[PDB]
Amino acid sequence: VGVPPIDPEIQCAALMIADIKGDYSVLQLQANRRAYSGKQYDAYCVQTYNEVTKLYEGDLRVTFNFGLDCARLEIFWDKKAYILETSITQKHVLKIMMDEVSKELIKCGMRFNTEQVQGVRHMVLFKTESGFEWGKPNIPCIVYKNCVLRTSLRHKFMITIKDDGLRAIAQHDEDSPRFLLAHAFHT
Repeated sequence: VGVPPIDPEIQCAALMIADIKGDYSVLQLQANRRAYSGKQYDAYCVQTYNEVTKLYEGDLRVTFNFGLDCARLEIFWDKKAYILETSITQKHVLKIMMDEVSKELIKCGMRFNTEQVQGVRHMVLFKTESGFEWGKPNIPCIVYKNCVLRTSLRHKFMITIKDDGLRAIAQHDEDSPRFLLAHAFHT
């Protein structure tokens, strides 16, 4: 029958199937649908690394592909502002994308704009104790600014197996960058 879609264990179930059943079908399906990762940099955007400040300089545009859902990140260096557009609504994929964008911003020399409010009338990206969720928060929490949920943003791969079958790395072709396809080290 396959696997029902539930975010924190889809990849774990795929890896189990591929490991003990022997067919790498569900891993391929996961890679096709919701597993691309990586950092797609714009060809026209060139960054210069400054050794004095240990930070990159120059306009940068990164698209974070996560399968059917993609995250578009635009950074305005002149105004020291960023625009984050994504279609990810699930929990831990959103957490991973937030971590990646935070690391990119740290490398670029800025941080996320966080505002503590007791309620937002519109849909904003807010962080709770259970993680990151999209909606209207009526509870005093932390809301990340410059976050827009764009629903309009919505194959063969090879997999290398490590840790005796606990983590998986996939890529489009032989020259494609390596990204962590799946791993069972969840909670």
